[PDB]
Amino acid sequence: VRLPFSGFRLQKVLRESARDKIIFLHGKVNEDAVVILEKTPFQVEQVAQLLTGSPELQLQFSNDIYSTYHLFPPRQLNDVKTTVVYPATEKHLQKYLRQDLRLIRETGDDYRNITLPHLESQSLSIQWVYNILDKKAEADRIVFENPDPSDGFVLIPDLKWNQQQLDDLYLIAICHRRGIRSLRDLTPEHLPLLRNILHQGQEAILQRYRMKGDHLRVYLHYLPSYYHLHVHFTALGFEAPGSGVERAHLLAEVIENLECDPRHYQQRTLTFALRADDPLLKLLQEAQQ
Amino acid sequence: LPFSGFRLQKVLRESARDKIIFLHGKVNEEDAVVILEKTPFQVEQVAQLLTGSPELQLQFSNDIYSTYHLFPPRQLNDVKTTVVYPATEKHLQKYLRQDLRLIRETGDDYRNITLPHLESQSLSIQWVYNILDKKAEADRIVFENPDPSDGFVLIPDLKWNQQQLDDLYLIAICHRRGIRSLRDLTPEHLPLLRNILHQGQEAILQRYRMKGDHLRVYLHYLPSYYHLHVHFTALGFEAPGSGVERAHLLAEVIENLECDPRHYQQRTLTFALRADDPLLKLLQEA
Ligand SMILES: Nc1nc(N)c2c(OCC3CCN(Cc4cccc(Cl)c4Cl)CC3)cccc2n1
Repeated sequence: VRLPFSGFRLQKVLRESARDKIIFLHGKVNEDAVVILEKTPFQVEQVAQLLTGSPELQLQFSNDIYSTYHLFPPRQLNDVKTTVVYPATEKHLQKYLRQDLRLIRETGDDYRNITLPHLESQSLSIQWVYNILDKKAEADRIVFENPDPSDGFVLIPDLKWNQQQLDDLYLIAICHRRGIRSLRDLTPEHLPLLRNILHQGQEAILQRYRMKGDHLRVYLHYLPSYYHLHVHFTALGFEAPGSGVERAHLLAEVIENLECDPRHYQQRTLTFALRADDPLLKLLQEAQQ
Repeated sequence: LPFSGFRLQKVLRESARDKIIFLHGKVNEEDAVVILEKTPFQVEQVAQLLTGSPELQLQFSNDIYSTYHLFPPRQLNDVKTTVVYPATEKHLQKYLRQDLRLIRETGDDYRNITLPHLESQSLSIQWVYNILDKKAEADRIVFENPDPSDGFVLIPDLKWNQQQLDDLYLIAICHRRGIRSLRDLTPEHLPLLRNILHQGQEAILQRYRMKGDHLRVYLHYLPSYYHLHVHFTALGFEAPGSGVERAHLLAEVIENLECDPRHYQQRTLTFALRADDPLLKLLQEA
């Protein structure tokens, strides 16, 4: 009947997805509440009966054999799944919050003059990466390894993939070689490594999980989440966060770019998104005005 | 509706993630496809509802967590409904759920396998020509450069109900005829591509107040229809075919052509095909 509090005043949309028809709202009450609203899937019988029984339809437009409408269905199709977290702690607000993103186009020179110095101004640990590579941690999770210290890598499932089905298959290849921070460091010297990751990684997944290479999206992030070269292997059906064109770069194309254009990744402009509160965004914007 | 008496033949496709359903029905007893999609939330109106007397049913509760059924007022329950009628067999197969496989098409694969296979088909883009010729949707045009060679029409895509900016989605359709896809692009088309990118973004800034750094602007390969068009989408929208395996950023298409005139004839392109697509077999064979 009633929500477990009084007087909802919106502070912030923590996250919204128009694709998934879901929104996460931070509201002030009286104290903090999170309310999550999600539209519901259609039930076939409910739609089929609506379409034969006086539906309230209103034209947005038509063109040839196509027409689009606003439909206002009866109550049974209008359920909205509503999840209330109250009181919400700062941890709740942080787990749901996603910053709005802005696109930047970074020239080779912007990288050299602005981005790289900004990265060098930070002290970020990747010791967790080295512990895996050195077999001190997570050795039991490695699915495949090419042990070569120059051209080798380990393949490990993503932590959030429960390995309970192939629909959301997701593994990460991490190279043994140290000091390759991102796409920007890649030269023809790295072709053997990159080929190994692509071919051996796909083969390992075929053997272990019986998933063929043409069912795999294999790509790198730019900007990456940590600055030691790593490659994502996801089921093609799994539209994983970070597989968008504004972040993802297909390993096969990275290889072919290096093969025909050796300085590609030092010379060409790369496009990525930054959180609107990221100080790097302001630096690149200031440098580009 | 453009017909009477929808009799369900088949659920062609459904998604619980996207809250969408595709139905094949018999009408006027003719085939029709009807597509129903739940709409994005109206944030301020939802917040207004929550602070009032929303109609709720408690499904379960455990200390700080509770789950409800909310039944909003009529104005918040809009379902975007798209009708394809009369629907051909191509339409019925197109919307059928199907498994996708990736393929890497070399420049020679395209010329010797894909293009002949395309050229062999007879596909209608009458809706596209109706927009360009002002026979349909003329009132909906957001921006036009009418130059027959380097010009285009910018128009909200069918996908977008225009009711919120979170899923902002327009298409630029070039006036020039016979540019089928990426594969046809050469430096000849650079003025057109530049016009689309810069005039398209300026139009969106003026109309919607959305800056270029809030947009993801890209082409599809393979395209769903073979007349060059560009997708202008909110960066925050997980937009159709915006994945790396389909989307090509317009700015990069332009720069690729500037660096290598034959880029899109010579280079290998990667894209997904449906398992039941005969092109997939033809390419795998070759
Ligand atoms: N303004 C405007 N925009 C448009 N896009 C129009 C329009 O677009 C038809 C395509 C038809 C196919 N697919 C994509 C598609 C292909 C295959 C399977 C699926 Cl599941 C889908 Cl989703 C989007 C729509 C038609 C008529 C008028 C239009 N008018």
